[PDB]
Amino acid sequence: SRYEKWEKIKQHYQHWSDSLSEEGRGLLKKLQIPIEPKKDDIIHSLSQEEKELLKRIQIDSSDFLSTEEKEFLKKLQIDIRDSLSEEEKELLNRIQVDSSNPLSEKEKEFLKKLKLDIQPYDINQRLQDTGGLIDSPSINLDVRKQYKRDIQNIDALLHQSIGSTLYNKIYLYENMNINNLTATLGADLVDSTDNTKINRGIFNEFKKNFKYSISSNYMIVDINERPALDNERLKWRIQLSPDTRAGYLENGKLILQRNIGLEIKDVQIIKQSEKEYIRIDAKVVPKSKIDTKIQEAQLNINQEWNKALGLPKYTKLITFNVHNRYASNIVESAYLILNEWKNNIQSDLIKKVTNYLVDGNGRFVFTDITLPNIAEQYTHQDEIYEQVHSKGLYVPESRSILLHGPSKGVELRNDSEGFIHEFGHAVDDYAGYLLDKNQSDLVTNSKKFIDIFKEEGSNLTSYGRTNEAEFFAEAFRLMHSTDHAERLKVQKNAPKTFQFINDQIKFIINSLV
Ligand SMILES: [Zn+2]
Repeated sequence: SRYEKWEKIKQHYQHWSDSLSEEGRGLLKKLQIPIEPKKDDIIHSLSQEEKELLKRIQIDSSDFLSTEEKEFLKKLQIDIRDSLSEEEKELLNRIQVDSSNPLSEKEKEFLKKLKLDIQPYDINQRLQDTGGLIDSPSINLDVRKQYKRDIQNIDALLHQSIGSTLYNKIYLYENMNINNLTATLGADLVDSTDNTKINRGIFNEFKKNFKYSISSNYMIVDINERPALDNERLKWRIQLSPDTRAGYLENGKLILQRNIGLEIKDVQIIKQSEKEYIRIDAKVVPKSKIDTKIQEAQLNINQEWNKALGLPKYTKLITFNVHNRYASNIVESAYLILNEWKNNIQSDLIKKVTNYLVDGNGRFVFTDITLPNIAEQYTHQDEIYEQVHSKGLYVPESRSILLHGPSKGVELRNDSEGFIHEFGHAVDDYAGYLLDKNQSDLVTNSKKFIDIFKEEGSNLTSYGRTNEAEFFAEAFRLMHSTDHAERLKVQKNAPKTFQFINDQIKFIINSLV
């Protein structure tokens, strides 16, 4: 009985629930229902020029904002635009679809600082974005301190374990949007023509490396399984351990303590009401047990690649910064990503550049927390307005490549292409450094490449138009694609770029040691 199960769990927590202070309850509600920014107040604080700018800006052309930030800005844009006449509005929509032109400098610098003013107060999101590393300097300090306060108080509210009677007598459930874990597989996991069906091949991709999971925020789970909504194709079924701490929430839910591990027991395609879903069976285990598995994998992948790249065995090159629900896939796909990397790029280029990165204590960081909360970025990027979220990043100050697993890259088939793009930036860096080690600049800042960008910059991908550095990186990525057609387009549509990049590669490989 669904209702008896509910009643029995509610009874187990009944004293706890009765004992909550009003401030205790408020905190639990805030956790569940985040506090949104006030659009009207945001808009009122803009100058007339800024309002204009915001009316006509192409938000999805941004390459530094998170999904959440982008979604809020679009809503903000609707309000600002809803006094304009219909033609204006129709034109503004018609122009956005038929062209993805890059943002102007004016547009970009405006969005970068506006970023500071559009953050919701969202405790569970803050924990997921930071993987529990809540002191990370990616938001206002005073807001940071409130989060820490709230989170410490929630931890202290959640002191009562599910206990040895209930733990093996109940399942709990969580419906999940697949994009939350993999935006990349998400785009295809549903059958293209029959969306009552799951793509069997993508399903295998999703399942094959899904062995463990981490929850860094507070899971809100259903006592009784709820029929899936629109965006929900993942249906978790979870077994707690006797010492898992939790609290009861109204309408038959538990909130679980943060920092738990999950071992994946089974992943199956199931049918509910003539539609296909993915059942995930998981068991709660100590997070420490999963962190041990991650650290062992980090040790192994470094040993393997230090040997392959001829680095000292102790070299710390590859880092797993892993804290969220698709953990094991971040870890395992790193192996595949670096395989493709070595497959598609000349061995001497890879060795020369990687040694340069190692020489500056650089890293390959594979992570499922957002890039502003990665130290290899934020320790050199103090200004939140200069902090970037995206699929990947190269940070010259730390000689580090960062790769964010859960998100999906603009016009990138997979994570391997995203890594190779970022490696393009490292090549750009090393090439420029070999020109002048003292005042070390990027080779894409040389006047020659600037001249080449002005001619061929619009001849490859839409994202390549953004600027010299991105153009070089895109050109570099396409020149080393598994697809011969893509290598050929560069040679044919951007022959000076093609030649310039091959020359730099020779210059790099031929520099003496
Ligand atoms: Zn880039």
